[PDB]
Amino acid sequence: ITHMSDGIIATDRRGRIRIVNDMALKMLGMAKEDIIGYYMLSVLSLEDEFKLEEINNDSFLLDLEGLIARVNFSTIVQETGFVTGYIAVLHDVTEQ
Ligand SMILES: [Zn+2]
Repeated sequence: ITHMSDGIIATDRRGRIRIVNDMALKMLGMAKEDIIGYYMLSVLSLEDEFKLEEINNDSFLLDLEGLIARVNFSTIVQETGFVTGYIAVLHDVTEQ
């Protein structure tokens, strides 16, 4: 489940970030101009212990000062079945 206060990142099929909201920028402590175009998993420092193909029901703890945040992933799929992209949802751990 997603909330209004969550960070959101969306990518193309190759995992490059195309959309990121201001809350995600706040949580990551980055500027948009330094995020767009780059690989999501790399931006999140999950580069090794995870890859796109594998996106699962599990939430994960993200290193962030700042916070920790918990993140869950999903795929963007067409009717043809084809995965056209990916979404990360970043939750403040003290959400509630
Ligand atoms: Zn949330």
